[PDB]
Amino acid sequence: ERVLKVFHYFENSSEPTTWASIIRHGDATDVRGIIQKIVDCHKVKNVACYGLRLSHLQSEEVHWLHLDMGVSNVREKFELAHPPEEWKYELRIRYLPKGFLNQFTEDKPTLNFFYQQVKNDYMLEIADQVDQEIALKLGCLEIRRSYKKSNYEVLEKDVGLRRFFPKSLLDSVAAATLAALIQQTFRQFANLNREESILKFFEILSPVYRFDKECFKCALGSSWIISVELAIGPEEGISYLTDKGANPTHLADFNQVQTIQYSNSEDKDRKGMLQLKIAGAPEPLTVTAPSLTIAENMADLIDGYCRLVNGATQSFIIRPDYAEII
Repeated sequence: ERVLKVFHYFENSSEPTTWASIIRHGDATDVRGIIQKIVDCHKVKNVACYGLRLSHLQSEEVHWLHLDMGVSNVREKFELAHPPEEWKYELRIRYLPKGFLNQFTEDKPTLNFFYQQVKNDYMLEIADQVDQEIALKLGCLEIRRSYKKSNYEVLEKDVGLRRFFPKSLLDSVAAATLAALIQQTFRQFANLNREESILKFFEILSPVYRFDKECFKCALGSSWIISVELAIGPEEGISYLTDKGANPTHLADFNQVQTIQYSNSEDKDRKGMLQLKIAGAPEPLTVTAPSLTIAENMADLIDGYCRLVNGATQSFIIRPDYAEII
């Protein structure tokens, strides 16, 4: 047999970075299998929001693995390129329900998985470059949820304030001001249960960090190709941004998607074509991605919402078994 290490975001009260699961598969087991086996352990309801992303520790390229793919195969293919240690597999939420948050409230593990997941990308992307008042509050919402000076001393010596706050904040604020700041911030969130916390966490982040969509610089049209930035998400579905400051312009709700079809661009250039039949409209929507990988990642993303919006486990892509947890 063969084994696979999968990182995820289910809180197992250890070090945040090292939450993973180790699961055995076979020549037959697919991606849908692996994912499910994991989400079942944690009694997840919103099963269809999870996807499996393969990131290369050495570079930026990410490959989102489609559900009906063989683990042995996909695993094999990428090992011809690079050795097993250089790759990393992570379970993530990628396909958000129309009213996701409100919906996650009824599925705790997924609420928390999403909380941990986002918070992580936050500490990794915008924490250091956003308003102090925003950093504070967020940081404090973690401590609050996760849990006099006789308590603050333990935070810096024994716990480490770096876990909750960006070092851009920590070196720009004196220790006493922060102790004072916390108490007063932590004050107004002082009667919010873990749930109201988490929500409040997002309430505060969303107007500054966009985590309810994914954007893709790519081009539209078939005969006259125009460069844009697609915006796939649950509110807008499929849209293009004029200014990042202006709201996205709509193109299609996922329920209109009839088929998703992808190839390379017919020439030496390895740009990626992605063509979608959309109900009611005559001419298909033709996306040209910088590369086939970027195309795969969009097709995946789009397909995911269709499987979600409609209740179907089967895929919209036109295309030319035992998992054990240990």
